[PDB]
Amino acid sequence: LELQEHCSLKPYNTFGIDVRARLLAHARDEADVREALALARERGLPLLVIGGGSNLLLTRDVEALVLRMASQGRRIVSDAADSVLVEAEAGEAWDPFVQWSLERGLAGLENLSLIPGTVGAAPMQNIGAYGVELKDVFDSLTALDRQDGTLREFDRQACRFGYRDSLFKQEPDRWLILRVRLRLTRRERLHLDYGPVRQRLEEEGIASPTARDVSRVICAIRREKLPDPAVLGNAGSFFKNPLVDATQAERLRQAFPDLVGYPQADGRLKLAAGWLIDKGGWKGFRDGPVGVHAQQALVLVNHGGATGAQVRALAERIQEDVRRRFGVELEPEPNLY
Ligand SMILES: Cc1cc2nc3c(=O)[nH]c(=O)nc-3n(C[C@H](O)[C@H](O)[C@H](O)COP(=O)(O)OP(=O)(O)OC[C@H]3O[C@@H](n4cnc5c(N)ncnc54)[C@H](O)[C@@H]3O)c2cc1C
Ligand SMILES: O=C(O)c1cnn(-c2ccccc2)c1C(F)(F)F
Repeated sequence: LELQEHCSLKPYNTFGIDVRARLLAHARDEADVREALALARERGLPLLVIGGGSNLLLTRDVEALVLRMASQGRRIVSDAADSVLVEAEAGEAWDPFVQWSLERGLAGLENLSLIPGTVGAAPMQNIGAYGVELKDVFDSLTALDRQDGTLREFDRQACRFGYRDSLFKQEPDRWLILRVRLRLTRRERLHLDYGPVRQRLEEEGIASPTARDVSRVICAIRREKLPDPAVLGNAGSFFKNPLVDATQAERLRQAFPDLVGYPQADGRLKLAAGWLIDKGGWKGFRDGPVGVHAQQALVLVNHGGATGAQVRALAERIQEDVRRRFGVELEPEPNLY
């Protein structure tokens, strides 16, 4: 289990927060998972599940058994020609899993290229980028019920996916995701809305891009645009794009013509949270070891040595400021512990 007592979690979270865990364990299959659960209950410690720690804000030492999800395995479950059911263990790194699928001639994940973290965590916040969400390709997952240690299958409906949401984020600490099955395709027409990805592919002379072509562009753009936690600690975008009803939307639009929004299919307008933050004057803000990125206004950052409490406090000031200015509450994307 590679059990360690009073272990620094600093290399295990992309924010780079240095808090200690009472017990740190690395799980490399379901047996290790069941063992750690027995251990946590034996020692009367809660169990905190961690993947790549890239959606995690740790604010204090962790009096719990921290289980690092490191199980390995990727496989084609069944080939149906135009679609292919693939399966990966929870501890599989997400982006190497995307590449594994693309090397196999499968499409569906290319817009989710270069997202950090693990396969296991991906259903929890319904990972999404470039107009694609995990739920678009999701077939099923196997999860351990942490109430009674049974195994349950969740199909797409049972997962109650939502924008950066899922049953598992709503019922926290209840389900331990062990492996995830996705339906990828071959020979589908690549649907790409106007934007920088499509523009770069046109520049490369590519009017019918393969999934691999799309993935190469999106990797390049993300490596150009998004701070790397390796250099500057962060958990990606800190806030979700908030929705407003047509009432608040027309009022905010009357107060700001430059208001960057997205009209939804249900009639509401999803606001661009980075615009709220930028126009709050927050872009590039720094306060000691924490700050907001000078260009990606959604990315709160640890310049080095920050505590999670310092990050949370900065997030709270931005939230309160945006509340006080725009009448809009920014929800966080990372999970705070
Ligand atoms: C630079 C950077 C860029 C990012 N870009 C995006 C993006 O474009 N789109 C997007 O959606 N997200 C993005 N993220 C957020 C993060 O990468 C995703 O949310 C990812 O799915 C988190 O996976 P993880 O393994 O690191 O989860 P962790 O951070 O390790 O865990 C996050 C939550 O999931 C729980 N959890 C983890 N594994 C399991 C498991 N097997 N079973 C049950 N619960 C579990 C954890 O308890 C925790 O609550 C980015 C993060 C960073 C640092
Ligand atoms: O929608 C997208 O296409 C997209 C493209 N990059 N990032 C992004 C990811 C992490 C930090 C900041 C931005 C997004 C998203 F997270 F906002 F979702």
